[PDB]
Amino acid sequence: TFSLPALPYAYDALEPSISAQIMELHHSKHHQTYVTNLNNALKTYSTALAANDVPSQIALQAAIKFNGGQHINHSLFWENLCPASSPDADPASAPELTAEIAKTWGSLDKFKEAMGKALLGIQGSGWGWLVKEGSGLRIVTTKDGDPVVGGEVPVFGIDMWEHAYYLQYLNGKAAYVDNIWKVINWKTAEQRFKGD
Amino acid sequence: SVGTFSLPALPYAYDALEPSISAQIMELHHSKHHQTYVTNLNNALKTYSTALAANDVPSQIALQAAIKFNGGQHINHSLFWENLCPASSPDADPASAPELTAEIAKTWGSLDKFKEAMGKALLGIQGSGWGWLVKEGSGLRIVTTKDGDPVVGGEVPVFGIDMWEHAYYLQYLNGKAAYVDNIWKVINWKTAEQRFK
Amino acid sequence: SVGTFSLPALPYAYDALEPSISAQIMELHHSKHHQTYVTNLNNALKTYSTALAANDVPSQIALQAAIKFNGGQHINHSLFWENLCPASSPDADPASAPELTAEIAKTWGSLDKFKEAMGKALLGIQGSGWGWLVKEGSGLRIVTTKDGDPVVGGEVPVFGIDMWEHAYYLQYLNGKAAYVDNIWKVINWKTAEQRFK
Amino acid sequence: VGTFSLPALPYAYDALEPSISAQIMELHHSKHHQTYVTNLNNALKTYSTALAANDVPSQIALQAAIKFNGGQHINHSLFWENLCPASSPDADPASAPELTAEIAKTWGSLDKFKEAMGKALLGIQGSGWGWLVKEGSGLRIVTTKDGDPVVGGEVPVFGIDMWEHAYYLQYLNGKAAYVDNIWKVINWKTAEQRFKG
Ligand SMILES: [Mn+2]
Ligand SMILES: [Mn+2]
Ligand SMILES: [Mn+2]
Ligand SMILES: [Mn+2]
Repeated sequence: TFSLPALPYAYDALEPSISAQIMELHHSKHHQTYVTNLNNALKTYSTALAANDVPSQIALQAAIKFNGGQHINHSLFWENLCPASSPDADPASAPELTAEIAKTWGSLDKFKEAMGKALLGIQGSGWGWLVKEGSGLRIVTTKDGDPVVGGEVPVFGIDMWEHAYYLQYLNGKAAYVDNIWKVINWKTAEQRFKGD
Repeated sequence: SVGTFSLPALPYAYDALEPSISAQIMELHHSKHHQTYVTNLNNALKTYSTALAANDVPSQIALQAAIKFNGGQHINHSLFWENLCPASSPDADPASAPELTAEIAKTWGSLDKFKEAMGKALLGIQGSGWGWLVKEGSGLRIVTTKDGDPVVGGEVPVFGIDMWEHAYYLQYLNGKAAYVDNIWKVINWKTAEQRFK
Repeated sequence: SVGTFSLPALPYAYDALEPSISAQIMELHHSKHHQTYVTNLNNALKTYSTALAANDVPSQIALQAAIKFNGGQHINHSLFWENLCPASSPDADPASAPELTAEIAKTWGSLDKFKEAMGKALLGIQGSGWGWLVKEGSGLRIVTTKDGDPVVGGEVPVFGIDMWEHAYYLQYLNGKAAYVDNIWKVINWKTAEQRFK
Repeated sequence: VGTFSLPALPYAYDALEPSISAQIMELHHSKHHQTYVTNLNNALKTYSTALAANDVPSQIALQAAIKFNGGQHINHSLFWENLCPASSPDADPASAPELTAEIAKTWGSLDKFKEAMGKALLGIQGSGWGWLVKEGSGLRIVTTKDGDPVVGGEVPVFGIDMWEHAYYLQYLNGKAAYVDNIWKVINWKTAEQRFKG
């Protein structure tokens, strides 16, 4: 059975970038619901699979991809976030990653601008990702609850669903993107970039 | 002149839909979200005028997302304000839609059964989108559209409900089910009847 | 166990639908295309069984496209063969579907008007897909599905027409309008009536 | 507005045999591509009215026709130019020095590139195209669905049409044999000019 992962920090640890109210609702309400609906969908699909019930399996695909994708995405999200005062929020905790970032985009600032443009370009709900595809780095977006497709390894992701910022920033998603860089966990991003 | 759309005034004050929809949501939804759609729509249409005259198909294709999203949201929200009214108004009474409710009961069994089917479609939207009651010929149908897409050609919208998180989050938080439960009290059946007929 | 689907036999010989659909098309469509959908559906379902036992959600999501496409095409083509019959058969006469044709004329005005609306939807499909007459509750509706998608849950298919290019190209080349014109002669209205009822 | 024309082929209809039959080449160019050009012109002329009339619902409804027919006009125009007789020096991979160098740099070799491209081509569900594109300085294999053109930011180097009408008359359901034989008629000279300029 899948479970809601515990946060590595308190609900207010990401302030003033992300409010404590958003963090508590995002984790204890939104993410918690994805886990519940994922387990419910998988149990129903198990019956349809054994019964060779293809129509029911097709009907359950949306629930498994959405809730399974959001559970994957939010689990990554909490781990590539950290308090702004921690050394893990310093990009110097990611020597190899930032080196490849500067090789691909020119500089860290240029990468942040391109990432921000992709994040703000999402129409509706979705996520923005820095992913590793082969040996290079790439900025991709995913719609709704879709996870990153097979072949791209997520380095870090930023949730652009309105529930990720609306209570604090209202419709001003640009301010949310500008301020979220202060709480990006570059230690986790370096760990994912290197892999094993 | 191309790209001369404007933000339409609400048929009511910002607090007229309380307690179903808060004045804070109505003001932000209308004066910020809808206004931004109008602005981005006009700019996109003006750029398209140049690409169309120059027979620039690549530029025309690239501008389609902005026109469908901002033009659709301008269409959808303009319809939205008009199929909403204060809960104490006679237009909020389903008896203001004799022909519509008659077809609703013939199609779903009852108004309550239709409300249950509409609610499941609204709450079933993954991500951002709208839920609609549409007219196709003589029958009625419940459809959903994603993001800012408008209802496709051939189906005539009767009324719509915005399921974007900005439509309820400040008041209802993650409780979108409660938002749908309370929005039935402010549905303008008089407007829905006029569109149906 | 998991993944034990088989290719259903045709209700008629490969040349039984001529001159509407050629014997070469019928044999290739059934023994090659449909057989491939059945095989790839079984393989996808067996691979999913492995991913499910391993609690591998990413692998499960990756397999969804293969299951929907091959499972949908297996459902769609199985329906397709059943709503086709020789033009000289009594099942090919629209009088074999009294209740269906009555609702068709009530919804579109006449059978010819319905054929006009169905043909435009069929010819309007961009790329590969199907056109369907479906039952949604008590009403009738014309819908299209893309690639191998089946009709969504809630709509009951009455009959379908395959608009993939492989369904007509060998006989009609790019003239899909002639393909639609001639396929009405081999529609099995008896099966369509049974599905409607 | 909307005055596009069908481009003439650089060769006779039978010049690509035995890889692509003369019957396919004539139908593909004189029938399929010509219809894309015509329907692109019709959509652009209709859009001029909707644009001047500020008819956003009609403009959104016309987007599919403009992207589909405009994309297919772009795709097929590129297609004819990256095809040439197998006996031509342009069919030899040495005609694209800068291009073929990056191909071996990105995939390892030309054969490795053909294996990856073929899998992408055969993996398309329904109708679509497979492309080798240049993004910045690197190369990538991408696919486009139905009539979509290559996205902005990627420069098409050459494309292979995987619509069933591109091979069905000659290869039937064997799209794998179609991909295997089309490598003999790829015009690397045009692919080099697109890669550089
Ligand atoms: Mn979220
Ligand atoms: Mn809205
Ligand atoms: Mn078929
Ligand atoms: Mn083609």
